[PDB]
Amino acid sequence: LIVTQTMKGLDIQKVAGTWYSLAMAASDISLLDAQSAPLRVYVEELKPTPEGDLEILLQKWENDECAQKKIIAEKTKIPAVFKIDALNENKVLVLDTDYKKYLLFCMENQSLVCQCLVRTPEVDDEALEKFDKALKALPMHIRLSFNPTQLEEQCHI
Amino acid sequence: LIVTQTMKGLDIQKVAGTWYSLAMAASDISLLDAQSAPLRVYVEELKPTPEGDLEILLQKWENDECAQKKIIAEKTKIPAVFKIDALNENKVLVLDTDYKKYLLFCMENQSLVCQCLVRTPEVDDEALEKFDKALKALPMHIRLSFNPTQLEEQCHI
Ligand SMILES: CCCCCCCCCCCC[N+](C)(C)C
Ligand SMILES: CCCCCCCCCCCC[N+](C)(C)C
Repeated sequence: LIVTQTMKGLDIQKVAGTWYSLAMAASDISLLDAQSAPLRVYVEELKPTPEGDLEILLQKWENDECAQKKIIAEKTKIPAVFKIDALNENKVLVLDTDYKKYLLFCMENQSLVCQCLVRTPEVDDEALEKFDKALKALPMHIRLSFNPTQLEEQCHI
Repeated sequence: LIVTQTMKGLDIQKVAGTWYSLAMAASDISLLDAQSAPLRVYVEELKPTPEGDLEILLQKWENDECAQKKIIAEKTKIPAVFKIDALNENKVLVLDTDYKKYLLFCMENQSLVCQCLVRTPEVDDEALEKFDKALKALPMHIRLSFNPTQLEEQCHI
C-alpha cells in the first residue's frame, strides 16, 4: 500500500447520496490523459448497502459515448477500505471526509488514482487544499480539475 | 495579464543551453490532454540571440510523429517578457530562474500554459515546489509531471 492515509472512524452510511468528482489525480499520465482513459471516471452517487458494502454509480467515456456504470465495492475488516471485482482485486481507500462537503478517496492496484469528491457543483478551495496535502505524499504525474459548468455535464464535457 | 509573477533582473544570456520540461500546467484540460494537444511542447534548448531575442528549440507531437520545431520569441521593453509570432501575438513570461537548475515560465494568450524547466533529467523537488507556489495564484485545470526516464525520450514517451 502506497497510500497510508485513511479516515479513522468512518461511517460509510453517512457517505450516501450525490457526489461531484471535482479533481482527479493519478500516478501515471495515461491513467487519465484521454477522455476514454481506463480510470477517468466521474462519480454520480454513492449507495452503501445494508451489510456495509458500497455500491457506486459513475459515468465513463467509452467508444464515443458517456456511459452509465455501476460498481459494488465490497467491505473489508478495515472500515475505510473496500475491494472491487476487477480482474485483479484492487482496493478503494477513503482517506478523509466530513460527509457533508467533501470526500477524498484513492483506488489502487502499483497504480493509483485519487479524487476529491464534493457534494455541490462548486469549487471548494479547502477540500482542494486537503486533496493537495494528501497528495504530496504520493507519486502523482497527472492532475485534473473541473469548473462548475463541466460538473453539471455528463462526463464533465 | 493573469500572470503577474515575473523575474526581476533577468539576464536572458544566462538561460542559454539545454532544458528539460519537467512539469507543465494549463488553464484548460484540452490545452494539454492529448499527446498532440496544441500547447503540449517539450523544451530542448534555449538560444538567446545577440540583440536579446530568444530562440527556442522544442519537440511537439504532430500527426503521429515527434516533430522538431524552432520558435523565436522577440524581446520587449520588459526584460522578462517576450512575444511570439503566432496568429495572435501571445506573450512568454519568465517568472523565476536561478539559471543553473530551474526556470519557470508561462505563455499566455485568456489561455495559459506554464512549465517548470530543469537543467538535468532529475526530479528537482525544490523547483517543483517553486512551480506549485507560482501556480496556486493561477487558474490551472491540468497538471503533468515526467520521470527521469521519460525526460530522456523524444516527446517524453
Ligand atoms: C468512497 C469513494 C469510492 C468511489 C469508488 C470509485 C471507484 C471506481 C473504479 C472504476 C472501475 C475501474 N475499471 C472501470 C477500470 C474496472
Ligand atoms: C523562457 C522559456 C521560453 C520557452 C518558450 C516556450 C514557448 C513555446 C510556444 C509553443 C508555440 C505554440 N504553437 C505551436 C501553438 C504556435
